[PDB]
Amino acid sequence: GCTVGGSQTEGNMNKFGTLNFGKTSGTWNNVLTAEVASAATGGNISVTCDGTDPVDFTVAIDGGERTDRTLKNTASADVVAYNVYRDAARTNLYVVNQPQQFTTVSGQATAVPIFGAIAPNTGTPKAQGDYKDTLLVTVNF
Amino acid sequence: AVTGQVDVKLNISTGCTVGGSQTEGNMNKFGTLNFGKTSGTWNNVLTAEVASAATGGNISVTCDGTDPVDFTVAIDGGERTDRTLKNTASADVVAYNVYRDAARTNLYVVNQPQQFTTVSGQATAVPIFGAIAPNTGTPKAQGDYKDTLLVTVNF
Amino acid sequence: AVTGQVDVKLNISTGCTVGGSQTEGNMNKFGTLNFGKTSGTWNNVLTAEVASAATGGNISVTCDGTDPVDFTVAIDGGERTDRTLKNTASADVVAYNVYRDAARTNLYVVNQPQQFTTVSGQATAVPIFGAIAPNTGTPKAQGDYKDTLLVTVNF
Amino acid sequence: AVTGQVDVKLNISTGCTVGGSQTEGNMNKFGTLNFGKTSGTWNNVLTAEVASAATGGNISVTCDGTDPVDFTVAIDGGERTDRTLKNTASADVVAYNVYRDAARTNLYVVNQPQQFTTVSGQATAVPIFGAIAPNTGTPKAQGDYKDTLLVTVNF
Amino acid sequence: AVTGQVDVKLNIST
Amino acid sequence: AVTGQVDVKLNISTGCTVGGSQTEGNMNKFGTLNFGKTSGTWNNVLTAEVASAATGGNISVTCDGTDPVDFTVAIDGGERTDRTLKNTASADVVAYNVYRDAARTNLYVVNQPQQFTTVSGQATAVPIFGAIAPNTGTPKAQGDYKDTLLVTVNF
Repeated sequence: GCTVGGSQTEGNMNKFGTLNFGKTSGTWNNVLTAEVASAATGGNISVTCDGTDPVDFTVAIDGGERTDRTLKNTASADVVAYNVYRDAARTNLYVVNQPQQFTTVSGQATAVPIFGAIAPNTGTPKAQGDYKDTLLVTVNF
Repeated sequence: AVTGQVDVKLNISTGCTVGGSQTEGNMNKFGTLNFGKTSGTWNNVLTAEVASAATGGNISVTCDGTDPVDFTVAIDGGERTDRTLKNTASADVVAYNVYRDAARTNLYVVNQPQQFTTVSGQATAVPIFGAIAPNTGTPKAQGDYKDTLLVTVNF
Repeated sequence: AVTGQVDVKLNISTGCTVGGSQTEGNMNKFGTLNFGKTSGTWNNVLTAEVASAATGGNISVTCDGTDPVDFTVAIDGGERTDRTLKNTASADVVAYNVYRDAARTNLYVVNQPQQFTTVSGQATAVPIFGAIAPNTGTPKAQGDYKDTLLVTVNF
Repeated sequence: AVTGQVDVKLNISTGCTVGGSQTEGNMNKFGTLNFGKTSGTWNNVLTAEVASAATGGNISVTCDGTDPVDFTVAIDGGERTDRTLKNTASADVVAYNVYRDAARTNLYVVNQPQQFTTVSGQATAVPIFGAIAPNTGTPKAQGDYKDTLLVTVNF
Repeated sequence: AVTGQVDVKLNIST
Repeated sequence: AVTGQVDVKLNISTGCTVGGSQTEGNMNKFGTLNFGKTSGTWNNVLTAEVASAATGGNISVTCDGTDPVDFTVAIDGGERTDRTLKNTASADVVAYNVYRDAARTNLYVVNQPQQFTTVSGQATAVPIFGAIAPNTGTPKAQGDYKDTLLVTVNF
């Protein structure tokens, strides 16, 4: 089989990382954008396979806690819509419950870029506080 | 089947915003580092400044607050991670670098938060000064050389 | 975390080069505008020409090609953006200006492309004529006054 | 002529708000402490709870934030500063007191910040429990007795 | 600082 | 050259003095009108009392003599003359007003001598009750809003 590096075992569930957009004001005009930071090292999730022939493994991310990729305020019911892309230019979207293909060769670790992106909110100012979500990334074969 | 969790976070409270950018699809287009036209072998250091895509001048970062805020600026190594422009057709490369000060001394080191200050009711400019070494050895092939540096304004 | 893109470009095909410069580290040292020595209050307009750092004469821009290319020359406003030389120790300032013609008439307006012509097999000189107004009011403090004008040969 | 300065301040950032009040002109009407009707000499402790002017129930203070906020509540001594209701026509007085807990034990001491907690997405109630001592001595004159306690929700 | 009023009342009659 | 005269006068005989102030340089610092912290949009009327800079309580004006003197109190319109607090960095304004009585009714009209009484061997307090209208329209920018009302105790 193939194994995923960069994760830490949170109890009995693999903690892959954090998508930290940082701090922001009620109404942001710029697209807020941050990359996943692996919980084990701090860098990108490094998936390596165990073998000699290049294995083709897939990566699938789900829709978050509420299934529509929205971060929720810890106290109030305000939501913040977001999305995770695979490429650096926010074009190749990790479609909900879809196996975005990936390659991996022997004696090498391939990185899984989970690039976050949030649309410019120039309408209503969301309430103050911390917004969260827990995307379940599914490395499957 | 290795299923794992990715905690997503955002602290909506009091943040800083970057002006001079245009939203290219879902990615902020900050600007262009246009060195201009050049011959195969140039003896003078080719040098140009970033031109914001929104206004044409320098990127103007302003912070949405009253008290001074210390924000950082980090630029990455380009498409290939070694600050080289690549010819659109051939595989020729053109090494370059981005500096912060007008005298090409304070280099924006790869993946490093070059510090910055921002004050009450003001927009601070982010000088991204480009610079290319004098190539007096081999003439690079004709055509257009490009690169996409990702500038990372982070707090 | 506001991450953005900066497109870098360079068109290697057929360009123009500036002679008379020396590479100071990674910044082209074009020359010096040396007005010379002076007293606290001078009645005569102090006037000197740029001396290229490489040869000592005028900056000689030559283009690389066969058809006469039309290149432009732009000079900025100096370190403080208002063409003032500053004393190395004190805060005294000395206002000046750079003109293009020998009679101090055609001023190199701040951030403006003063046009220029250049033919094949020839080097055209870039006259940067300095000029300082007669100070017959207050005697500026003793010492050395400096400024670093950035000359921008662009196409 | 003694002219002096009074600095006015307001920190607009992330505050707490009090619900259950109605704006009486330019002063927040929080509620009513209605003991009801009574005879000249009452043997039982007359006791009633505050009724918010907006809803009729208890004052509901909610904080506009996510993390828990510790806000304080202070009540003053009434119109005459000794918690006495005064007859509208005559000069008779009726001493009373406001407590915080249901058993009339935790007294809202005059000009004191009785602490309070408020949590995520919730409105905390401010129990202002009134209590009057048994008057078995002199019968106070007939009519209506009133007082206006100023409740001070401060941070 | 949200200062507010609480009208206190008592009808001594019967 | 328009030279003119300004007669200066002072009647040292039997005057009245204002307590609770601290001499800020050569200007009497009377106190602070601290509304406290607040969110962008507040529904409750924000309300706070002046706190003397010397003691922390109310300004205590006492007169020097044996017969009860009638002194007046006048407050001006603030820095911009329309009783608006201004954000230290941005240009946002917060309209407010100062009243004399506890129920926000008797307004200290701009540049008006609100009358006051004072007896011998006693200090009378000057209640400067602040009040801000409920802003339920636009959320003012984050930061600190300030104003300096000049209180004018005159005879």
